[PDB]
Amino acid sequence: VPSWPQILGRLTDNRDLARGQAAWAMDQIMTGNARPAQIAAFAVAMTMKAPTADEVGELAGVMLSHAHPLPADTVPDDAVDVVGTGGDGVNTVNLSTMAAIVVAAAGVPVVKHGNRAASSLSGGADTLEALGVRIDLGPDLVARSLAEVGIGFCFAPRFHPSYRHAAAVRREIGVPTVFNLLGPLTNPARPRAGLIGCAFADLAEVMAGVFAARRSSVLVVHGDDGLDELTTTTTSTIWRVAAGSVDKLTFDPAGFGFARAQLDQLAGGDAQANAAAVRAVLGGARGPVRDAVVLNAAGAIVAHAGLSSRAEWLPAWEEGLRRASAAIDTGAAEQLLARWVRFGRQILE
Amino acid sequence: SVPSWPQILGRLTDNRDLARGQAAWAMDQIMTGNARPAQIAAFAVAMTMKAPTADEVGELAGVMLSHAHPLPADTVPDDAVDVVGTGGDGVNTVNLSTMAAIVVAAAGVPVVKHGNRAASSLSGGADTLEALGVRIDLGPDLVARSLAEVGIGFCFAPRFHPSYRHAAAVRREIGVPTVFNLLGPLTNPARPRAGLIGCAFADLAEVMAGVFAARRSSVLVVHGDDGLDELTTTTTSTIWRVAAGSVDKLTFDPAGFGFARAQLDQLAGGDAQANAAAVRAVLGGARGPVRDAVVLNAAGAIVAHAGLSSRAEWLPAWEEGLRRASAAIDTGAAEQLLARWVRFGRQI
Ligand SMILES: O=P(O)(O)OC[C@H]1O[C@H](OP(=O)(O)OP(=O)(O)O)[C@H](O)[C@@H]1O
Ligand SMILES: O=P(O)(O)OC[C@H]1O[C@H](OP(=O)(O)OP(=O)(O)O)[C@H](O)[C@@H]1O
Ligand SMILES: Nc1cccc(F)c1C(=O)O
Ligand SMILES: Nc1cccc(F)c1C(=O)O
Ligand SMILES: Nc1cccc(F)c1C(=O)O
Ligand SMILES: Nc1cccc(F)c1C(=O)O
Ligand SMILES: [Mg+2]
Ligand SMILES: [Mg+2]
Ligand SMILES: [Mg+2]
Ligand SMILES: [Mg+2]
Repeated sequence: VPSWPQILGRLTDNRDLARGQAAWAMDQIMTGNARPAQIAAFAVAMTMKAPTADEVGELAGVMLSHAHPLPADTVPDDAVDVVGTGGDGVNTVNLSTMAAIVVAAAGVPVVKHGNRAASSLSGGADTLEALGVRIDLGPDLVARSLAEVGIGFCFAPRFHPSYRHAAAVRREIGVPTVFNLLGPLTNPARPRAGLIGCAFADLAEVMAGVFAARRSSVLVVHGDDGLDELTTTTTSTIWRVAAGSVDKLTFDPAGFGFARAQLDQLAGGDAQANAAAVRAVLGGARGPVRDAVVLNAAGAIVAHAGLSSRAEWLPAWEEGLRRASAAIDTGAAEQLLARWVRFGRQILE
Repeated sequence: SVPSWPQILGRLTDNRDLARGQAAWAMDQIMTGNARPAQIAAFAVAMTMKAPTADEVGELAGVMLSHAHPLPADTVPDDAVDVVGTGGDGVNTVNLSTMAAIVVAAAGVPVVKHGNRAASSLSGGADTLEALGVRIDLGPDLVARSLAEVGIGFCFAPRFHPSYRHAAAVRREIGVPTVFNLLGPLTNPARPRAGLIGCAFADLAEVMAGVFAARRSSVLVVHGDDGLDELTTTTTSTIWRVAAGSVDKLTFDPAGFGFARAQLDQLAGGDAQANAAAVRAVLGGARGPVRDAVVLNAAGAIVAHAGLSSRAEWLPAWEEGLRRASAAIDTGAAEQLLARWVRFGRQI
């Protein structure tokens, strides 16, 4: 007999839910049957109890069942995502977006999930728009983009219309909850690999567990400086997901020859400013922004390799970094962005 | 800084006590209709799971009182008493507080009871009073008249706390008990200085006591060790005795006064008509477990009242309370007082 008092009562007692209860809650939420107060109570109670991977897996699985899918046979078997929770409160250039472009230019199909900024000045989606990339595409056109360009972008509001009740509650309460994990977990193209950033150190393990239950090849990452990206300012924590199991590691880019950068060297601005930062890096400019992009691109490439994993860790990273650097320095990344802008401009005719 | 929902909710979800004034800010937003239902719910739940402090709950109740309809000046005696609990004990008993309150008034102590309809039980104190023919819908002036002419008044919470309607609605939508469930007993709009106050939630009783301590009330905050938000007859109770700005926690055992141990099912209630029939039976002199529980709680309230003009010590105060409560039933005074109260309400 599932109900709000039962489920909320269990969470406020600090108990894990019974199997199916989180799914019931998410069903209510996604059908418009949960009142805002119920949505908010659930989000908060789940957060303070401390969600489990099974619970979050139920939320994401129900959410995905309401999402628009891409057409059959349009997503390569080895597609990767590069995306994080956001919410790190540091306001950097768009590292996941830049890395995605480089990764795609290295020959790895990228189907990227994303959204506008929530607290930062310019999110991935905003910066893409400033670059001339069409972010508003439906399933058929993202699929075509992936085939013709090597990359596609699923704009979350376009693909998850039924999440609008939850999204509004998220904005009303302001505080991060378990719902902040759902974007990265609900890419509607379901790529099987990814580099997934998590701003909340205490939730990164749960997100890893959800990918492990899917048998995805993923690195869930949290910079030890608070970034929802692999950082160059210090070490990072990586939850490596492979063969359905999770493995926690401390990662140090110094071991690959990266100098320690400062956070302000990665600082972003508005969409225009961040668009110019993308153009600078793809044009081959050296410096801390390139270093961070290359590092994160390599991470995604390593996750992709893990789909066919012989893959010793250190060699995988070495080849990842080399591939990312070549993708920029051959001009391929700059050319890929231009091809992507061109594709969007062809849609009119 | 400037207060905001993200700041306050963030602090609670980080498991931190709020800064002084933050709970009051939140409660004022809620009471003025400025908070969204999602914000109200997040706050209620986050405060509950953090574990609210006495200072925070005092801010909530104090803000809530500032928006209530007061009784007119000089109409509540200095030594008026309340008998009321959080409810939510999940046992669905007869209306023990309400019966006790009638008995207490009939013993000659002024009573101004705060109450409400049932939330999760079949018949709450207001429902039962209504079924008895007592008027539950009176405003400030007529409650004051009831108190002067009958020696008892009932403040119906929705009538005295209109601005609580947004919080009340959220409470009903989410169902789960929260810190808001403490607020009824803490916000009697007549502000009596004594009380027997039941708490269904063992972990929060102390918090409720802390709030009363900062008011210089004389209050017994009680939790039956079987879970009742009343002094129980089935086992011991925990009492947080509040007076002179301090709290004296103790374990209470009515077997020390010769009460036989009862079973919870012997105190079981029903619908409004059934619970009204139980009131009439007790007030008519019927002996048994229900009477015993009524007499115990009535004495408890009389003890709280004695703690105002505090001549008497704990034990003798209890012995006198039990005598007065028993006598109020056996001499017909309680039955007579209820008839008088019903009469008052019908004379407009
Ligand atoms: O405003 P915030 O809550 O801080 O979030 C900043 C951005 O990070 C996330 O995207 P993603 O990782 O795709 O973009 P990036 O290129 O900015 O890393 C999120 O969807 C936002 O676009
Ligand atoms: O439905 P529940 O949430 O369980 O609450 C039952 C009753 O308990 C409280 O009252 P009070 O102590 O005034 O009344 P009673 O003890 O006479 O029932 C509350 O105002 C309800 O009327
Ligand atoms: N912000 C959102 C993210 C994913 C899906 C959505 F419908 C929204 C939204 O409605 O704003
Ligand atoms: N942070 C996100 C990443 C991918 C998709 C999304 F909807 C979001 C989001 O939090 O809005
Ligand atoms: N249920 C209530 C309790 C106290 C004050 C109120 F306004 C209500 C209500 O609106 O239902
Ligand atoms: N439980 C209560 C006690 C006194 C006044 C009230 F409004 C309530 C209530 O919870 O509604
Ligand atoms: Mg990112
Ligand atoms: Mg980031
Ligand atoms: Mg009671
Ligand atoms: Mg009770």
